[PDB]
Amino acid sequence: GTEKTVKVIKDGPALGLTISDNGAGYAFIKKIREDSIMSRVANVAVGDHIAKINGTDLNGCRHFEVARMLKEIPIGSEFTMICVEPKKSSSEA
Repeated sequence: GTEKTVKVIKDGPALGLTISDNGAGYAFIKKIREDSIMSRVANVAVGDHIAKINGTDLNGCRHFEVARMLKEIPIGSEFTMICVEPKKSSSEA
């Protein structure tokens, strides 16, 4: 449930994301391509749910709708995204 605000420059036509969904909830990041725009984004990771793009609420949206919104961003443009991490195990030391 950790929300993260992302600000990205879309310098080419491909961000490096593969986005999926399980039929409900938020779409999520299934893959981030090595050496891509999104691989270089400090606070985004495989498994993150995409909650908003440019302030637009994407709850309930399918992977093709979320990907369409990213693909429609003009090249050269900056954009924001709110990603939410799933609750996964960790260890303290």
